[PDB]
Amino acid sequence: PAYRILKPWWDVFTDYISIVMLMIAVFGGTLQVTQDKMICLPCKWVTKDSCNDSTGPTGIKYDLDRHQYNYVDAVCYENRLHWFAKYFPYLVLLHTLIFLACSNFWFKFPRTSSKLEHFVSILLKCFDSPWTTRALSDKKEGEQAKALFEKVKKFRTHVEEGDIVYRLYMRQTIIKVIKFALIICYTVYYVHNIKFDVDCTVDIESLTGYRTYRCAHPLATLFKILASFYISLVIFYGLICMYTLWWMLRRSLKKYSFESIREESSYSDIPDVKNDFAFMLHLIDQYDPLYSKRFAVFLSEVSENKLRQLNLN
Amino acid sequence: PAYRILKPWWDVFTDYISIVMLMIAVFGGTLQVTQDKMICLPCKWVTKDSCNDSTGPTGIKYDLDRHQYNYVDAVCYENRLHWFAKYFPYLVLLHTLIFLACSNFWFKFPRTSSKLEHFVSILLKCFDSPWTTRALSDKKEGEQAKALFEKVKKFRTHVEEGDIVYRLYMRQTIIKVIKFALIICYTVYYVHNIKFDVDCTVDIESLTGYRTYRCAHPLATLFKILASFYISLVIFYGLICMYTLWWMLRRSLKKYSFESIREESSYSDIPDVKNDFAFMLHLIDQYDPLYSKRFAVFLSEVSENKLRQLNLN
Amino acid sequence: PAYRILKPWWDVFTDYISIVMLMIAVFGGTLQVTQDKMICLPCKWVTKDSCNDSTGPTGIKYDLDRHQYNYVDAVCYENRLHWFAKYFPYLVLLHTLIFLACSNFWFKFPRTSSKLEHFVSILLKCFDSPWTTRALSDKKEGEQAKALFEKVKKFRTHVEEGDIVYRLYMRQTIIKVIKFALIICYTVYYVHNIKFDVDCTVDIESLTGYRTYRCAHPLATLFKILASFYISLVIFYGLICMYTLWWMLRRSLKKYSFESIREESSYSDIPDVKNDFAFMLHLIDQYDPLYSKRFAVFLSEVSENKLRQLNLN
Amino acid sequence: PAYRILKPWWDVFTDYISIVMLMIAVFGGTLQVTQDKMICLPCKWVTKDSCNDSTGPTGIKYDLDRHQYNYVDAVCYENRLHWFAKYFPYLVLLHTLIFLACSNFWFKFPRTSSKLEHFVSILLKCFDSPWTTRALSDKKEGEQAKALFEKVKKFRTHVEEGDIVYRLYMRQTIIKVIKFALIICYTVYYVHNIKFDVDCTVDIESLTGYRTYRCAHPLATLFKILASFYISLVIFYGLICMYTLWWMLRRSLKKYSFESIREESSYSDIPDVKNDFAFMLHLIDQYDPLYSKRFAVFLSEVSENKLRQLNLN
Amino acid sequence: PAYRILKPWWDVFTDYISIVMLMIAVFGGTLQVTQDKMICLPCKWVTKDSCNDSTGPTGIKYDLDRHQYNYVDAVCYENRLHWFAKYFPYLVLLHTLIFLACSNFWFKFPRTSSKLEHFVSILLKCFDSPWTTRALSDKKEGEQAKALFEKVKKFRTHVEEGDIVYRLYMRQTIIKVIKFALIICYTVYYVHNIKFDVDCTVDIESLTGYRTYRCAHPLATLFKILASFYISLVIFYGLICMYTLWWMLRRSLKKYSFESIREESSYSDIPDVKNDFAFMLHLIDQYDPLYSKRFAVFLSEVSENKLRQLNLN
Amino acid sequence: PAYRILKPWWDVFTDYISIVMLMIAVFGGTLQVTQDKMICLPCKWVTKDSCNDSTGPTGIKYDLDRHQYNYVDAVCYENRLHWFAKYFPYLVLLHTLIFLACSNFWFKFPRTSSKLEHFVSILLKCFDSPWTTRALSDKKEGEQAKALFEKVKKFRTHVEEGDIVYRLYMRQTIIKVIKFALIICYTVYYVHNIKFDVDCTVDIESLTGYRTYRCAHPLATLFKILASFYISLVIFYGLICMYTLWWMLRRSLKKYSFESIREESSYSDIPDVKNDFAFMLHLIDQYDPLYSKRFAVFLSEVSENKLRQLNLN
Ligand SMILES: CCCC[C@@]1(C2CCCC2)Cc2cc(OCCCCCCC(=O)O)c(Cl)c(Cl)c2C1=O
Repeated sequence: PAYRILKPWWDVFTDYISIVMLMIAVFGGTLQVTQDKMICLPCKWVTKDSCNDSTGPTGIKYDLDRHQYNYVDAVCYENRLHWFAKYFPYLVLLHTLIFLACSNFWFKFPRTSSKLEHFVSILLKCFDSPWTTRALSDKKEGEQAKALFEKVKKFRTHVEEGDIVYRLYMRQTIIKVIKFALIICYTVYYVHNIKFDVDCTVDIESLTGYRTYRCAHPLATLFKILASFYISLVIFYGLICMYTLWWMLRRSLKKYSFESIREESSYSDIPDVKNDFAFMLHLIDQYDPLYSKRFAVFLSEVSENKLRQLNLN
Repeated sequence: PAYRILKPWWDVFTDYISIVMLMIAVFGGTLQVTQDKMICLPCKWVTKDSCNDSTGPTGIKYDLDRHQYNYVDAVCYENRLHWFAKYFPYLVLLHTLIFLACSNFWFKFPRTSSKLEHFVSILLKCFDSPWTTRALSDKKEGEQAKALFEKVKKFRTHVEEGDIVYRLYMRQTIIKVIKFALIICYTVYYVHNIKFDVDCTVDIESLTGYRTYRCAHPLATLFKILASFYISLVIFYGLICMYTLWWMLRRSLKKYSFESIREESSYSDIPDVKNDFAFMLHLIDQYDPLYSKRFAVFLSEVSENKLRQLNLN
Repeated sequence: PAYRILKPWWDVFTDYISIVMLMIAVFGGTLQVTQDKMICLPCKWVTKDSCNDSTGPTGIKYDLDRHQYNYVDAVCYENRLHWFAKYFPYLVLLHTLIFLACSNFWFKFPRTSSKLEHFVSILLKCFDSPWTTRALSDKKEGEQAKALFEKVKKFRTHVEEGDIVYRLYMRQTIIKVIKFALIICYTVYYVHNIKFDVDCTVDIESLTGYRTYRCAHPLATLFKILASFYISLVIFYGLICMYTLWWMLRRSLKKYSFESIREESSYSDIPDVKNDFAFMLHLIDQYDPLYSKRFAVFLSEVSENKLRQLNLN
Repeated sequence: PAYRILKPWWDVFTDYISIVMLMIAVFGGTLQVTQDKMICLPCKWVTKDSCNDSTGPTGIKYDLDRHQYNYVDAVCYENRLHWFAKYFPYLVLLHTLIFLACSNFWFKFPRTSSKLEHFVSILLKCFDSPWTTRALSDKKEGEQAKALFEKVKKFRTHVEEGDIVYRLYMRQTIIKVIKFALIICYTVYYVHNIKFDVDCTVDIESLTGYRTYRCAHPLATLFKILASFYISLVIFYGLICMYTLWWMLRRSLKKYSFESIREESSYSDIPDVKNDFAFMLHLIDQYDPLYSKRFAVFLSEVSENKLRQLNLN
Repeated sequence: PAYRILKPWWDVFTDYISIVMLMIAVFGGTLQVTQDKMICLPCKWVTKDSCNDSTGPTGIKYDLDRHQYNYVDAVCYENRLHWFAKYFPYLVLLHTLIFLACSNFWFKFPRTSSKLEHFVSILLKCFDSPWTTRALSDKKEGEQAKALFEKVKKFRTHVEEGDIVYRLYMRQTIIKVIKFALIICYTVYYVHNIKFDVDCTVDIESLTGYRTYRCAHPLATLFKILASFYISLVIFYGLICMYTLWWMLRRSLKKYSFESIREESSYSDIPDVKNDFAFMLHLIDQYDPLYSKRFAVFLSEVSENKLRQLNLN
Repeated sequence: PAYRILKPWWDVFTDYISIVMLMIAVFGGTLQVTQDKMICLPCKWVTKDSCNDSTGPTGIKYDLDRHQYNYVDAVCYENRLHWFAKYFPYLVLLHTLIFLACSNFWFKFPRTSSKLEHFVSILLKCFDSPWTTRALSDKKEGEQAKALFEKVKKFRTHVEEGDIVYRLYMRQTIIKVIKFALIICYTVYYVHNIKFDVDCTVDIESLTGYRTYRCAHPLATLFKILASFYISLVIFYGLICMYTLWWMLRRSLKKYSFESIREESSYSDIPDVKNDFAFMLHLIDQYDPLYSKRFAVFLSEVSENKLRQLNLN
């Protein structure tokens, strides 16, 4: 629904890179389903499995009908063609689905989804209160504010015991970084293996007569373009993931230094949050600090004290 | 709607695995209806009903036009090819539909659908009531709270007599486990029977002249890849099903023990729910214990006393 | 809308069986319009207008180019092939459409659709009314309660004189049963006429030279698979329809015995319903008896009294 | 908008017949675009521009390569095939579009759309008022009641001068019947020009060498099936239209006799609507008579007097 | 939204005609992408750039394989085929997109979209206020009415100074008329230059061996049908546009004649709107005069004085 | 949502040009993947690696089968065909995606998205309140009037510090202008390369026997048409971007003088906005100046004082 408030800028660029990855994966997949044939001809003069390259010119007659051209095309396409040419779109579709599942497992797991839903509910109610204006700058509104005070205190006593959300959000980015590393380790190593002019030697003499054939796989340049684009796009994804991993392993997100807002607002009775709530408060501060600024007045003892004083008067 | 509360975490992994099942099923189906052909050539020298493997090289002339090549391709495609190589996408699509119907029959059945809707409505209303904050730690909401109290008192007697929800959720998982057992029983046995080389001896000499042929089914490798992926993914599905069946036969879900709320909430008078409401309370406890914690205040005669002296005074 | 209460489980299983029959119909139709060809070859030796079946092997030369292969393919495909092999997907799509029309004509015909929507509206309002709590356990709410009383009395005086809903729901299921009988009557008789090998004798000697041909129909096995699947699915559909017809002609749904509820609710002055209102009373009791549970108090004259002296006092 | 209440039952069957017409039109269209081929062979021996039909058998060699077979297929497909075979899907699609435009121009025209919207709004407000039950069987309800009375007296004077809706819905049905007459006049006359066997005598000897050819249009049987289905289905359409035309020129919908409501409601003072409002009230009665019955209270002068008495006391 | 108020009847027929123009455009486009080929044969005997046209008959042998028929087909398709046969669907797609852009630039331009949105909002608020029923024929209603009065006066002071909507609607309709003139000027001139048979002479003897050719373009009849249909449809479009241009240049739409409603409402104090607002009131009068009747009381000085008297008393 | 008010007219024309660009890009892409063919023929009598062009006419025989023709087509399609003839649709799709990203990045970045949405929300709320018209021409209305005064003061204190929105929306246009310069710089330089006639000398005699081939790219004319259309569309896009860049560097949008509204309304105690607030207020003044004028009252301290006087009274 309105879960955009728990997404930083590095989780949106990820969400669009993982969309264009799906785009190129589907495009390569449908193109490989559509054509992906390889045209093969036999060499007459051959030495050490290499073609010898030895009035008016006339055509060379091989004396083959079409159907055993199709057979040798299928055989040399299956056997002597490197597998990375054949199944590259089906690899990258799997990789981008694993990336999407790893990105959205944090939302879809219920043990943290409930906590996130309750958190966004109480922050929406805290943001849509009128009495924070008086707290920062009638009896029914005061008791309504007291009800918000009690439910915010209940949330604070509830969620500050666990570590599951922070642990899950650590374990998502660490395996994203590992997957990026593995992708870069094999894909650029095998990307040279696709090319156009390819030989084959498939040992079928009893069916055609020739021993060695020279083939021409014609989608190779386009597949090379798509693979290079995929390499650059995965590089960008990995730089984003490495940056956010460094940020989260350096900035010590477990506790929130809340004193800076309270010093200027002169509300000294608001302490630091212990764990698993200060992390989400950091993450919404990464959206904007105004939401965390409006949350001080719903956890300050002087603020409940003026609330009950106004209710008594 | 708001039925996502009733679905545990293992019912979401299942619901996404059963989606990618249908994805690979429709992919195999569209590939098979698009091409699924096979190219056959005859062997001139026959030994043991096989191919004997017996100045420049020249082609071998069979003296066959294209159309009887098409005929022998069709005959060797039907008579000498295993049925698992042809109808595997339709088979896995059928099994995917069986799993989906098994998972949603417990919802669309009306006798349990009515009880589930009633249960989720009273949990939403009890979760939205503000009297829980006063009970754990104006008057007109007191009498509507009394109305909710009477509604819960009616519902508790109304659903105590049943067992249908627990029976259906037992039966659905046990037949899902049986379906897993059969699927892994036959698929891994028959998966070896698809291969790129197939020899056919279809006994048509009056139409072509040759007796034995030698073919090349070009999609065998891709179908083997899809089948192995399907087997591993079914293995994940069945591991989840065996885990949830073990949990059901282990934790004794028929009755509920309620003292873990009452001991720390200081409400000495609370009952223990008997059956078919205890199971649903377990099902929402798997989501979170907070909903069961806020449901305790609507079940105590001392809370009835608090409301009665509250709205009298 | 919210007419889904009026559908029992036997009218939801039917609704998915219709969907899956439409799915197999459109799949067979798109496959048949895609290829559905038939490869044909002539036989060089003829006995009883059929193929006689009479150093190394060599091919047989027929001396026919491609175009007069295609001509004889078309001629043998039209003149000497059973019509059930060609128009089976169109036939089953037509049957699925007429089953859907027989399902939804009851809901789209206005002279009963108006009665159904009025009925479901007043049952929703009567079930959601707050006076049922005190009925089963102020003053202006009493005025809306007696407005509900008067509109229920108006509905009872109006719709009881009809018979059209019961008449239509007779005449829909009975013709569904007749159509099942017809489908099972012809389909299992004509299903054995599809096969892979077919011999056409078409008497075209001035265009090719040969007289009798032999043909292969590669789609025969898959069409037989789909046909057997459709036969089994129709048998299950007709079992559902015969069960609901047996129940409906057994229990004699014209009048309701309302005496069961007043035995425990101690409201002896609640009468029986004559006709064409007890029908949907049964039809909503099949959903759940709670809606008829919370409807007795809105038609009884002692409840009229209880509201009347409540407003008086 | 809310125009579903304005459509009688004879415009419900029409709206689905017009959908199945469009679906068979688009099926024929995709057929005729996708393949719609013709296969042609020459006759060596001719007798008055007709084929004379004159050890082992051998083929007949025509000495024609494939591309001048394609040429003679093109020329014999255009010059010697009837136009009803080629453009029948486009004809039926055009007629379906004209039927839809004819049946919805009555709604899309603004000069009557405004009147229909105002009419359905005031009947919704007449149906929503609780004062009707009080009139048939405390002061603010009288205020909105008298507002509704005054706006009904405004509407009745506003819409009584026109004659536009009745005239347009004359013209709609009468041109629908006329188009029925034309369709059945020409389609069953031209349906016999589609046939599997077609003979062309084009006399292009300078490019092939032969004079006459004997062709085979392969989709003729399926096109004949579709055409016969279309004829029967548009016959059903025309019988529906003729029935509603006869109904509308029999029942004399210009004026509304309205005695049947006042005789059972005891309201001796009510008038008869003159024109152009009587027809629409007949139409909503044809939906159901309840809305026409409930409209008597907002026009009777004694009802106005009772409302004025309740507003004064 | 509900912006159908601001579109007259001549701007809805225009919209539907634009939709069917785009439909035939995309149909012709996908047809021309899918096949659009042409079959060409050489003429063995030539006289003045034309074919000389000179036991049993035998075929003519050209000794040309299929691929150099494909070459001559491509060459004679590019050079000696008229371009209007080639790019007519793309031309008509461009024309219908230009027509849609011209029809919606008036709405999407914000400098007029603001005025249209404010005008339609004010007219709807004037329609929905219940004080109009009192005005044409207790203090909160008067305050709401006087707030509406002052905002109507401020809106009148606002929009009377500009003149941009009328001028943009001028510049819209006049370019629509000029574009129609251009389309009809060139399309009927070039429509005669598509035909089935066409003679090409491309001077390639070093590759094929012949000089001139005879060709056949199989889509010519369908393209001519679509072109004639488009010309008739564009004629209808231009008749509609010239009619509305004549009406709008004849009625002098800048200033309103508001006397004919004040003389029957007996509100003698009402001013005539000068420009750019009276044109909008003319446009709403083209929908219905009821909105003009209800808008009279929200500008009358005696209506303001009656409201002041009601507020004071 | 409500961001359409806050987008000038030069971001709607751009937003439609950048969907026409995507439409022609996807059309070119699907055409190129569908056909991707070019027909090549060998030249016998050659000079300087070019085709020298050195009873009745007869065809020229090359003694080549079809599969060698396919091979030489593939080779001359890869090597001697320019890359701009092949990857132009993918290039223009990439440029379209870059333009769309530069269009929507200023929305999707959260650090400015928060400011933009908060600004548009408070503008909508200030436009919604009726007290503005009273100020520019019941104490509870003053209470939320003072609440909106306070939160507008908080907004003015908050957003006026930074410059990020102005910096981003300047950077986006300057890089769009740079991208325009690059595209126009290279596309018109490379557009001359595509043509129907292309020669190739690929040095493969061991496989065919010939050395030079003359070819024909049958889609070069349509690709040239699409390229010229794209160049014109790019030119119009760049003119729009040059206009908005000149507008930015000419109006000096950093501060906003507020003199006109205070001069016409005699509210002399109004301030001048410093930065990052004047920019967005300019950008909605481009929509209409009335939204800026209705915000004048809420910044006015004499309006604050007169509200204080009304609250005192
Ligand atoms: C007039 C003399 C005929 C002799 C010929 C030789 C070929 C080897 C032995 C003789 C030439 C030829 C061309 C054909 O079309 C071109 C090759 C296949 C493309 C079909 C398109 C598709 O892929 O659908 C076909 Cl089909 C045949 Cl059968 C034959 C022959 O028979």
